[PDB]
Amino acid sequence: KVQTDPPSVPICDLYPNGVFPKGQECEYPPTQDGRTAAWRTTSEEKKALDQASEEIWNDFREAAEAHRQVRKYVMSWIKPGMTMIEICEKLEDCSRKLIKENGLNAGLAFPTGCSLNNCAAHYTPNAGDTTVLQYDDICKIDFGTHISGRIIDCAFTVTFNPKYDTLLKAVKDATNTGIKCAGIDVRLCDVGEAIQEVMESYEVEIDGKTYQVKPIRNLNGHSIGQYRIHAGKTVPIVATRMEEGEVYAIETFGSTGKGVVHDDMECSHYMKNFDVGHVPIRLPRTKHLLNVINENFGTLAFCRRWLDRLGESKYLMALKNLCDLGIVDPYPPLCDIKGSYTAQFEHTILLRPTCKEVVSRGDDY
Ligand SMILES: CC(C)Oc1cc(N2CCNCC2)ccc1-c1c(C(N)=O)[nH]c2cc(F)c(Cl)cc12
Ligand SMILES: [Mn+2]
Ligand SMILES: [Mn+2]
Repeated sequence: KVQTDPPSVPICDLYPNGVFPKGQECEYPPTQDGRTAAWRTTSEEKKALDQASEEIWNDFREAAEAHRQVRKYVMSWIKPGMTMIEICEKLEDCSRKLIKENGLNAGLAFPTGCSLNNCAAHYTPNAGDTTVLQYDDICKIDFGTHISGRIIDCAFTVTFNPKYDTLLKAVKDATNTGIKCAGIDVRLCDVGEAIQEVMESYEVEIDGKTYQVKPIRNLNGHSIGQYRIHAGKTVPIVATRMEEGEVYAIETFGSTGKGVVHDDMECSHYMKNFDVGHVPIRLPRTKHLLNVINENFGTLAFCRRWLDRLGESKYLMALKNLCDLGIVDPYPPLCDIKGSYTAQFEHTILLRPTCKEVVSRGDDY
């Protein structure tokens, strides 16, 4: 079976034997005295440990292949004039089809981020949002797919005006640097230090004004767990080590502002607190909403549009109650200072026993 234009054929139909394309495979970086970790590629113990988890790597690969094909389609049509709603809906429709959405077993890991300009992350339009993408907008397209809770967290930046070209190059270079420096036993702060050094080596000129690119210091890479976008380990931009079999989202954000984000605009993103156990609720609308969240999202993220599409209404008080109780957490848009510009690049990497796999790498980024 071959992929259509626009893509509509599910990834598992293009690979009937259920063996999915590998991402970019890298030898681990050498240590401090220059002693390589190349031995991992040829170690018989490492190869058996790697094959024991083949089903897992395979679920990430299917999810990454859906991500590559969805984002390639998005890049062909994304244009100024389109509303943010139209963009998110058109992307998500393709995403659901290619991942072959099936409850909590296959689907969308989190809402389509499409944060604009000074806003770096966690903006997706709510119903009634009339925001239209502009020619001068710098749009961060951040969307996730998953197979059995093996999440692909991968993002890029869309622009139409070439004035942002050197800002995108800085961030792409800083993300690629973090990915190169990542490895088994590598300290998280060393990855962060390498990211910062490359990011700050760039100076950009946008509309007659110059800036030394700043990494957003409170927006960081992170470990990924099953049905858990952020598994608790962070890649900080400045003791904890990356470990074998761990999965990371290596993301960087460059800014012309303060290089610090703050909560701004109305909330659209939400996610159940991963650690919260069963909570008995009698309040009818609050009980019903939590049952909708548990059935459709579990510990995966969602947005208000995803509640609207399920036929839910008059849920705002019910959602505020879940947030007040600490069952669900709101994740509002994260914005740098007014008038600033932010860019982002992100990949998902598998720290396999034999090698580092940039599973979401494409021919695009
Ligand atoms: C930038 C911060 C605010 O992001 C997070 C922090 C936590 N924290 C849990 C509590 N402990 C601190 C970390 C958990 C998840 C995310 C997150 C990410 C991600 N980091 O890439 N992407 C997301 C997509 C979404 F739709 C939603 Cl709702 C949440 C996320
Ligand atoms: Mn992301
Ligand atoms: Mn992330």
